[PDB]
Amino acid sequence: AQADIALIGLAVMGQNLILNMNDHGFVVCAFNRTVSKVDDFLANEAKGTKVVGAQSLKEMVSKLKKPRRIILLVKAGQAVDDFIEKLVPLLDTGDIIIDGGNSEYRDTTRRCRDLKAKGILFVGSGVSGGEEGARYGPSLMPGGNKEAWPHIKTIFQGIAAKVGTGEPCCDWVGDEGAGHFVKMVHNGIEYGDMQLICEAYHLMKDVLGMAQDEMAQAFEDWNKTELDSFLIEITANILKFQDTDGKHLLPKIRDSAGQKGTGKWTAISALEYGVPVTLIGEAVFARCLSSLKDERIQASKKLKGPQKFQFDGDKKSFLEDIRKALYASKIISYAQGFMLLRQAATEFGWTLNYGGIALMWRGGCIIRSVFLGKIKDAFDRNPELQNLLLDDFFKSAVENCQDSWRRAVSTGVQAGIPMPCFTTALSFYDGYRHEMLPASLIQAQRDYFGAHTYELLAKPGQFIHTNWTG
Amino acid sequence: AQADIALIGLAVMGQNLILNMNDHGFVVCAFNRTVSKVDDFLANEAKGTKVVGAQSLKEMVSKLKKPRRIILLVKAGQAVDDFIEKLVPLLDTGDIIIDGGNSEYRDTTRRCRDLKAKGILFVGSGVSGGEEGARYGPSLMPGGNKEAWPHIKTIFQGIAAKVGTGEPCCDWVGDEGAGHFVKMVHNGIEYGDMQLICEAYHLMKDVLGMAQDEMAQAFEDWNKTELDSFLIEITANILKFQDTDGKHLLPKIRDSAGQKGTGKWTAISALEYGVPVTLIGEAVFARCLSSLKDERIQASKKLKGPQKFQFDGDKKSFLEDIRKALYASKIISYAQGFMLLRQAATEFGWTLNYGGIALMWRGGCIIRSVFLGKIKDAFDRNPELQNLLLDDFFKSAVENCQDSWRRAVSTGVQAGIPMPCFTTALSFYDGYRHEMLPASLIQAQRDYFGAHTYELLAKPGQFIHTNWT
Repeated sequence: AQADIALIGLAVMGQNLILNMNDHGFVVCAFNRTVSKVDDFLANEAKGTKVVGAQSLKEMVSKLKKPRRIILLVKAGQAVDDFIEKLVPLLDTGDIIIDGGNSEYRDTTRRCRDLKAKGILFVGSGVSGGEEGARYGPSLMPGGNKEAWPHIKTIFQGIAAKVGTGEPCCDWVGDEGAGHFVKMVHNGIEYGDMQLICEAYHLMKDVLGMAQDEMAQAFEDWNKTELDSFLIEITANILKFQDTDGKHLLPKIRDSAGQKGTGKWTAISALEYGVPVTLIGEAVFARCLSSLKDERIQASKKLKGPQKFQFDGDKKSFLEDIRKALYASKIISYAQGFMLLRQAATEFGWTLNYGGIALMWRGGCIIRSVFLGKIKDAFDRNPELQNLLLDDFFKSAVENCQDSWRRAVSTGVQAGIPMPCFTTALSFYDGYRHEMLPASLIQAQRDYFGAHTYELLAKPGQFIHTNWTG
Repeated sequence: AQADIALIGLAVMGQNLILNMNDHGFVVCAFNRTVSKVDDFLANEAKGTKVVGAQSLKEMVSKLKKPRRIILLVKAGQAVDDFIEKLVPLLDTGDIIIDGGNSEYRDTTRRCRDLKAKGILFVGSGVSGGEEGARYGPSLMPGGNKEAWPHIKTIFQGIAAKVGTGEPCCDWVGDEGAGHFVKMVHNGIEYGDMQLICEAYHLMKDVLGMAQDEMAQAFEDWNKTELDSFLIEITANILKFQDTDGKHLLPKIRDSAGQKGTGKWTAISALEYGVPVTLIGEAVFARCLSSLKDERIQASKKLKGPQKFQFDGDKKSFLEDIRKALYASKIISYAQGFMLLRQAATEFGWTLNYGGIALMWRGGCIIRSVFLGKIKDAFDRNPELQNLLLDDFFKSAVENCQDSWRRAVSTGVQAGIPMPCFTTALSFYDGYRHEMLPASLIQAQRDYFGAHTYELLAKPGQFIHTNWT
């Protein structure tokens, strides 16, 4: 037994994780369902490394120092269950199987319980960062059986992305594949930040009438305040990018985004669990509206916008209201995301590391930002915060931004500028802060025509029915 | 050979349908799993009429004129499938099983195909109208196997509600539980119309400071214009309703909106097939946000909103702006709903008559309104209408309501009034009308941080990557 860990699945993702562990001094045993990729991978990108290979599962298991640690990077679905069924008879009680693919969390939970009964430690881990991330420092979100954490903590944290304060972007998420659920919520939050930036870029282009490189300079200055993020860095670089001829390239790009993007499952999980994750759903619906390019071309010729509009104020003042509205809406988005994480932890009985979860998103992911570090700090003070809109940093940040927040929303509404995420974040904030909501009228209606009963504000849990008619 | 139809499930919903068919000259065979309630139904609710009954499944099937027709109104889920397995051996090839409950359309599709192989005609029909409408004229949305339509056509349209033109609010909608998908979308739109009224009710109460009886009359006067609807009618009656202690009943009711499923199922279906049904999604999330009552009580104590605001306008001229915002948002809501209906017809291969669906909703159901009649004209003028906004009646109504729409949304934003459906309906319209959206940036980002590809305006179909680094 001379190899520390093994990895099944010799794809660009699996290869980079193996080379990453090799660059940190770990002997990795490579393997693939088609053994032909083993000797192929060992004589190219692994030529001259400590990486060893195996042509059978029994050989691979026999070359690992106990407790044996297997990383699965195969396609999510039946392929993962096939390798598990083929590994269980070969493993001893206490061995570790790690699924690093984009597996559905309900499957990871099922595999975690079934393998715990057989004495095998199963871990479902989320890996974000693409190929370049998996090569030098990916974001790892492990979860499942904490008994396997003391063994994989050394290798995972070593190869994980470094955040800047020395800590690794890899900690224990929770039990029964909570990391794959965290990986899902991570995908939905990505849709919000990107769409939120697009709404801000829309305001600068149609209300302030700015030029491309002038908008890129605004984002570069916006990337020096509270909005430090990789999505804003690339946004400024995209706006300033000049094609073959001096003209810019972005106005030449088609106006259609993805339609079957993975971010919708975050909003579907919100509807399944009854959590008001409104901003993520608007970002998903916004991309689907973009795919209707031909309908929007014909609609622009027939449907008209707001008449007699003119911007009276200050171009340089409105450029600071858009920023604070973009920052306040982003706070509402992450507040809803942790509400979905909280409800899932309650439904299954998980104990999530909300502070560490924000750290794992802060390095290697696309949504990485120092703003995520402030979420980590907020979850370092109470680790019981039922809502990010209930802590000092976020509560104060809205109090300064909300005045310019409503100014950007009101101006964009009268200007005819689509801001679905700006408005739904402001609508959710006003709704969440109201002790009394008009939903009592909804209950009165459902009881009126459907006799769906209702409760009294002072006597909960007791459902009564009113005649209403006679 | 004595009874025309059989109905299993002796609840107030099923009982009213039996008496509905019995008050129309049809001999209905009532049955229930707990047969004790069968004899009870024949001795009280059906005291002195031609309503018959059965004590078992064998006795029930023996009374049905061929082709035998059984209506199922049991609990959604396994209870429907259990009775199906209990009924298929007792039936002959050509008999009809009708599922009148709020069953999910994928299930109804499964029952239709599995019974298609066993020579059984399955009909998944939607029944809307509550209980009062279930006895005098409900909205029936029969779908599944059209081979069973000629035999159930006469009975369904007989008890269904009829509009001022004489046409029935019941016609064949499509194949493989297409009607249950129509019923699911129907309830999703109901979520929107109810939430839209609440956003208008909140603006009257917290911006104009109106009174309960004042807002009640305001909805009653609104009910005489373009917003003539049943939900507006009952909203005015509820606001006027006084309790036995003299006070109004509504402010005593807690603000926690429940839901039985068809709301989220509509928004989930929209996300799956990529249809921007935003307003319905916001209405469902609004009920979820209201269910967090105790969490909002603590949030109100710690979170501050806008305080430097007072309405210095005309309380009469702004009340009209709330009306146009409601009418325009209701147009965008129904536009999103039919987009979901047209995508389902594409995904599954159904032949849905969108003008007919509006007719089936033009009477009996909960979202019934004269506004749904104008939608029928929209599809009668063009049955292949790609969008409800592309119609003259609705593009002109949105144009006439646009200024008051934005004026009320802007005022509510400054006031701190939650308007999730008004705001999402306006943001969708401003987006749907723009030829150029910021989505060119959201896709240029993916090509930047990843190996993803983008298109260009002058070359649709070719995917490019740029060395941005």
